[PDB]
Amino acid sequence: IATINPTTGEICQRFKALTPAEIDAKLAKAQEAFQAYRRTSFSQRRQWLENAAAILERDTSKFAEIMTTEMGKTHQSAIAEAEKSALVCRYYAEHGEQFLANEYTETQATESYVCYQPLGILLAVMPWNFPFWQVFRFAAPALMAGNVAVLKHASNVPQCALAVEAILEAAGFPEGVFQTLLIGASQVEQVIKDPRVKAATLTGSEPAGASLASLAGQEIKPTLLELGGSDPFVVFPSADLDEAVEVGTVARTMNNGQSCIAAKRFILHEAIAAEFLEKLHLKFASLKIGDPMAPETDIGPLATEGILQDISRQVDQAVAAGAKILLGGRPLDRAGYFYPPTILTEIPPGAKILQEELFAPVAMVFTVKDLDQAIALANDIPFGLGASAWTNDPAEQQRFIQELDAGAVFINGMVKSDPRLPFGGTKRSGYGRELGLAGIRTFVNAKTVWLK
Amino acid sequence: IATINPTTGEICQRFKALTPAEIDAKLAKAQEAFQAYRRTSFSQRRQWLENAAAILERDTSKFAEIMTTEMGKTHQSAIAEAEKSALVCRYYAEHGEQFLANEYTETQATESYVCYQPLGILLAVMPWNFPFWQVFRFAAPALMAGNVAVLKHASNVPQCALAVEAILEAAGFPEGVFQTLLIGASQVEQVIKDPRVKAATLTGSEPAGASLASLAGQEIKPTLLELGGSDPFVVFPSADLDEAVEVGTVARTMNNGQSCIAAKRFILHEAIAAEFLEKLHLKFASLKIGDPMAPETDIGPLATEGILQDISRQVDQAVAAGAKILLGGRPLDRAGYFYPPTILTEIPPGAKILQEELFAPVAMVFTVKDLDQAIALANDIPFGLGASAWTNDPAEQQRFIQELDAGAVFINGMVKSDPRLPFGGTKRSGYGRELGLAGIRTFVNAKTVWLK
Repeated sequence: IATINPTTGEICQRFKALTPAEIDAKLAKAQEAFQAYRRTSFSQRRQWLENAAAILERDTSKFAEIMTTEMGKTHQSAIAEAEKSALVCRYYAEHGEQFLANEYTETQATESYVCYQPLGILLAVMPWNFPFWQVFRFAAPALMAGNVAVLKHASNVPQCALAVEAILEAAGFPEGVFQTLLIGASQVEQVIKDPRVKAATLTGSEPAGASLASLAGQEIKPTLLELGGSDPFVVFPSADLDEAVEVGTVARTMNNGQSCIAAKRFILHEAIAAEFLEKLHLKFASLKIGDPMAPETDIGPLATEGILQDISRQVDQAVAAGAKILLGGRPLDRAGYFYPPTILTEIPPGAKILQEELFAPVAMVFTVKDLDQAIALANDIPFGLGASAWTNDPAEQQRFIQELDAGAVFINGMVKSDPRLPFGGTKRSGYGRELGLAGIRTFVNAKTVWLK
Repeated sequence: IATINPTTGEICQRFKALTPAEIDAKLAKAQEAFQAYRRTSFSQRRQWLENAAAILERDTSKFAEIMTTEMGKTHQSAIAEAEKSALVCRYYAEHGEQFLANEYTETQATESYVCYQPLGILLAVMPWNFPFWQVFRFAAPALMAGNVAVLKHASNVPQCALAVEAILEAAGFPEGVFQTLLIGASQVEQVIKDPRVKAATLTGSEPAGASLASLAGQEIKPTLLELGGSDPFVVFPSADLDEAVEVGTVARTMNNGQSCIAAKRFILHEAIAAEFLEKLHLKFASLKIGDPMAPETDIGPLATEGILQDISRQVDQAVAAGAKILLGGRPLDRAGYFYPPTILTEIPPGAKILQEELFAPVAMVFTVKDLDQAIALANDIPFGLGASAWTNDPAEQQRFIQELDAGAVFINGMVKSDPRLPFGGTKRSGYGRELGLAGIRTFVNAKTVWLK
């Protein structure tokens, strides 16, 4: 566990991992805190949640600086991330009570209904790519519902993880209601196996998700998994090509490419493919690469040396197999974990890269002849998180919405998460839904009540 | 896999298990069937589901005879089970389309909403205790939603398992939409690991549930688990004592005690305990034990020799530790796996039985002095399925409803499942909800759509 600045490669601060006894103590405190917290009114929970939003709104730039220092996303996008974190806090403050209200059903009972009560301690395992937003997206509905939470964050964002706890303390949430665990991957098993821990959620990669979900399953505990994707970005002949290029560039390259809902595979109808690809090539070519603290920077370094090594190998093996590099394709010769915007075309059938997630600003480009082929290619992956399609023909729009195998389908816009709408994957991208009503209903006991 | 009549102990019919190649062929057919079935209209699905209900309604007695022959529940309660199976078919026929309708939310999109689409092949692992109802409870919403299903039923109810598929065939559901797999427990792993299988649900016991859930977790697949319980039946001084004794007797002894929501632990306020216990004692002693095909029979045999051996040992060990037998407590000396209605009292603290499920008509009885003690004792188990409390004081009713740690709380009535209300457990009783809206929302892709 350490802050290692990906712009410079410099080790900034090291942190001591908790021992199992210290983890046990935090779980005991969480259990004690839950006994009182489950009895708090929504008014108190809402006050603390809104206080947390106000803290985020006031100090966005400082919090963003922590994110940029630890994991390399641009300071400007980290500001947006702090703002979005405040937004999901306000969303559940504003809707959470209504969302958990008794739902009555007529039977022969005098009263029969479902009510919603918290489960208890929730474990969250969160990733480094959106180190505030992913946490608040889970924490806001969790706390509004009356659960308490323990967070295991990525080992390379300890200052972010400590800051989230500090924000919630300053907001007024009682001690033990939210606790950051400075622990490594190997220490998560103890938490899942603890009898006081009632559920677990993980956002991240498949190996971590498979471990958490298998362990939780053995313990008869519910989970939600939000994993990776290789989202298609399909562009058809009636699209606004210039808008699709601009938005597609943002979708692939935002957060230095490190997003589960990045546009990763561009699927271009042959009628517009030459024009779109040239324009995409031009847009990628002029993105500004540099220090993520500088407001003009588009592309900072990748978050870790491991990510850099992995994308470099993935691209190298694709090229050796016969893929063409239209742009980029090689780590930059400078301090920090820098990889340039890259476009790969003519990828040979059966190349392994076709089935992998590219967690870096590297677009794969394909040409298709018609709607059926576009849909087939779009779905021909193990993942199924988001999908974007560009067309102004209503019949094509409806087929894309109906037939793209993803948890989210956006027509004429890039896939984005929004607190107002549920968000989650299908296939190997996971299961369960965050945000909207779903986010606060996932980890509650839906208790059926029947009164004669 | 075999029909062995628990009333006589005789082996009636043996069945060949499928090979892995045959399992694979069934999954290939299910996938092909799904590609067409996901395109069917709700009107077709509703027609076939209503046809299934009508088949169940016409031939209740014959289907009940299969249940009784294979697993020993009374023919009259098996008739009720067939009727309830028809009821849940009609429930989802009547509500399923509405329950899956697009839900719109205002954003800056021209259109933004969640729609609901099927996942694909669902695996269901079902238990012998409600061999029709448990299956139809899962199958009706699954099929109305456009999923296809493969069923691994308990190895001692193969004729029931085959009859369910036969009913769905006769109703008109296309081939491959529902398939019974005559396979054993060891063969389930192949199904969970098959890439075409997208989700799994299990009703039954913890070891089976832990296995299925852990394997599914490794494969990044969602699950629902409905496991055992040790439901409290709490009787307080303002209760209608005679109704509570009558209903409590039914709750503990229905289905020969073999129900996850049986009343298993009677928790009696000291003010009424002596009167209640004596009446409970006399009511239990009047139950008719014998041939489950006879309409007068209350108690048939337990379903298997293993269940008989297990409850016999549990009771014997409790007694050795110091528990008192008020009634019963030893296997009957007659053909068949018969165990008599039993009442245990004065169970020593720390006795292992206090933490176990008694899957037989064996009631544990406790006395408490106040509401706090009743709630504490009621919750002091690893399970959390149902709970029943008897009182006519509104403040007591509200505390019982709020504080009993269970997925269902019934006041002045026995816990029962009803298609109109969600049903499921908490703690070690599982997670997820069947029935009501929840039953049809569990295994669908909630797809967020955003259209510029």
